[PDB]
Amino acid sequence: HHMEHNYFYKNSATLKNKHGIKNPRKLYERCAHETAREAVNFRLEPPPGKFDAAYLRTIHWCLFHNTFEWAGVTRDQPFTFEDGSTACMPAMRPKGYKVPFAVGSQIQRELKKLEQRLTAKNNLQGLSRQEFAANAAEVFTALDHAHPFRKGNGRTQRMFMEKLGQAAGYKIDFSLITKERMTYASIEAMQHNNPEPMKDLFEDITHPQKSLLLKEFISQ
Ligand SMILES: [Br-]
Ligand SMILES: [Cl-]
Repeated sequence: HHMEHNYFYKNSATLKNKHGIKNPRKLYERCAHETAREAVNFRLEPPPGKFDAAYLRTIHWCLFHNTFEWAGVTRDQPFTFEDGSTACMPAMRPKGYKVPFAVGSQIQRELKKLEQRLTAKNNLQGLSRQEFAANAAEVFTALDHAHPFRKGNGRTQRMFMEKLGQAAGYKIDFSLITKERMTYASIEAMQHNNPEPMKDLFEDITHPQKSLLLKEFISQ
C-alpha cells in the first residue's frame, strides 16, 4: 500500500509526469494533447500476430512515453522512478473501498486469457461486420476489467480495438459515441452481467473499410 503514493508528487493527488505539471486537470489536458499526436502515427503501424499483454504495453508506451516514466509498465509491476522511489498499485481502492477490477497478477492472467481467445479466433479476421462487433464488445469488456495500467487505460484500450479492427478490415470509431454511453455500456457488462449495450455500441462504431480503401487506392 505504501508504494501507491510514489506515483504522485509529495502532498498531492497529481501523478508524477515528465512535463512537471502539478495541477491534475492541466496534466490531463497536456496528456490528451500528447497521446492524440502519437495515436495518429500508431494507426499506420502494421499489426502484430498476437493481441496480448506485450502489445498492450507497446501501445501504452507509444501513446504515453512523453508524459509518464512508467509508460509501457503495468501497475502490478514495481516501477522505480529516476527520483529513486518505487511505485505500484496492485489493487484499485478509491476512497479505501475495493472496486471490481483485476488485482495483482490477475492482470497478466486476464490478458493471457484474452490473447488465447483471440488467437484461437484468428483475431476475429474473416468474420461479418456484426459477428466482429459482437466479439469485439467482449474483448472491450475483458480489457475494462483488466485495467492494466496506473493511468491511460481508456486510450490504450481504444487503440487496441482500433488495431484489431484494422487488421480485420474495419474502422473502429469511438468518436461516434458519447462518454455517457460508454460508461453505461461498461457498467452493464461488468456489473450487471448485461452484454447487449456494449454489443449495440460496437455495431454503431464498426465500419467496413476494405472496399472504400480499394476504391480510393485505385482512384489516386
Ligand atoms: Br488518443
Ligand atoms: Cl515528489
